[PDB]
Amino acid sequence: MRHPLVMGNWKLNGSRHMVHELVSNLRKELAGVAGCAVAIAPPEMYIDMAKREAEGSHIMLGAQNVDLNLSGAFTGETSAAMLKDIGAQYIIIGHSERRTYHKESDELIAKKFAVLKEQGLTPVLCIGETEAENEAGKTEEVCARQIDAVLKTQGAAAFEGAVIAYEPVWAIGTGKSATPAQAQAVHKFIRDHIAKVDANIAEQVIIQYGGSVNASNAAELFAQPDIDGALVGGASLKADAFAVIVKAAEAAKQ
Amino acid sequence: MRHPLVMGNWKLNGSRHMVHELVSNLRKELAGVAGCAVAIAPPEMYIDMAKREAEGSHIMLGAQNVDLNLSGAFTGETSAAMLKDIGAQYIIIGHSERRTYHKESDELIAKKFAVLKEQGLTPVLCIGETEAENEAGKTEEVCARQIDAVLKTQGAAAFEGAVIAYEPVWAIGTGKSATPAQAQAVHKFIRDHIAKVDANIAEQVIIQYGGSVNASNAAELFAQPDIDGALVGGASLKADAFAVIVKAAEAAKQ
Repeated sequence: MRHPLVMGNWKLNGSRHMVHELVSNLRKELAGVAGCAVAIAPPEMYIDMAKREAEGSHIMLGAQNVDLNLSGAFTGETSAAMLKDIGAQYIIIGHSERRTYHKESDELIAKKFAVLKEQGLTPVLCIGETEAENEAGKTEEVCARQIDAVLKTQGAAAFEGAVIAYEPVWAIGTGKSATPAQAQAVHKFIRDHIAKVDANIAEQVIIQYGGSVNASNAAELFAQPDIDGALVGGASLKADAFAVIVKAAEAAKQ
Repeated sequence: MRHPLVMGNWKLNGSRHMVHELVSNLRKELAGVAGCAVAIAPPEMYIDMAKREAEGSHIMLGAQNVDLNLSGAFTGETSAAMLKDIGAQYIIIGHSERRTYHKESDELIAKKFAVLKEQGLTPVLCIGETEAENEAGKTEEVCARQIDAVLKTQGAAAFEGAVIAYEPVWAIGTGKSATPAQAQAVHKFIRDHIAKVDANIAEQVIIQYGGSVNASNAAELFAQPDIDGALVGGASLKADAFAVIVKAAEAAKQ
């Protein structure tokens, strides 16, 4: 029932030249793709440009973060109202890089979620456990805590039209691997957790895998019933590699 | 000897419609200005649009913040390389709103200053004391410390072509305001502080007043010898008001 979504998180990579080349190449590589939705999140200053270059394609826009205010005396902040105005749809919040580097709390990320829903934007809520948490067997505990920050304060209806990306931080560039079976176990837990509150809402949430995915990984991952796509890091900077993942998602969901 | 600079810090205010209207109005209101440089800092997502709207005018672009990395796996950050690529020149760092709301340290801001210099961008270094600091008589100690973060790590040569903006934070929302005499005493102190290290650099640094500046009070402030312009808040959102401030600077320094 769930239409897959593959989203490219460019992280801190981009330039006028790069945006033109990558978006152009993405359109070409994604020709004929109909069975998987596609979004990209360039650095904020390139969203407008990327949106322009994406005309004629099915590539949707997004962003890498948002702050809490819509307007006012908040020098250097990002407004959900302005993201909407410039045409970004899918807004990444709570990425592990921000939770760690910028000490973003569960409570803060939940507030970001609320402002996005209020504006009618799509949160891509990133959740996931550390090396120590995984080793301690606290995967489920951590994921539930990070989800509950929204679910307990905003209700199950907050997740209508929302996306969750599970990041196995313990497995990302660490020497440790996470299997499709292991990913499916977590995705299943996440959906079940929401279902305890509202089964209908749980059934429609898009749960993306945010761990390492490549051409060797994609088909086995996307065959899993509770994995609805992928939030892609480094591979999103190469049109061919990114399109391989998109096409694998399309093929797996048939 | 110093050519004034009036810069508009739009803060968290903007939309595509607003950018078009405001920049168009700015172009018209400022078309006959010769004796004052002008920069604007829209929200990050609108820099590209504003730069394109300003083409043909003397309105220079800027931004409200920058982070430390040029590229890499830093979701949601702002790159100095990208700010340059998109056409921003004048980069506000250490604004009181960011020192307070986002806990940015003196040391972090000095690091931002260094990254900007390496990219050939112009830092607009914001400094200023709080209500508690001002009441404790620590105006000079605080300004000196905030400047010293750069001065004692990068030398006076770092301030070549750079801009300082003094914000009396104690005057924000307190129902209080600095007189031109008070503002001038602080600007004179800042310049003398740099002159202790390099007198020639001190004489060429643009020191902007960053407290409340409007069409009404601009003339009296710009009559002061060590006030080289203004970092303007709310009045930067209305072209007519902003133009009065620019012209007052031109007239005062003519």
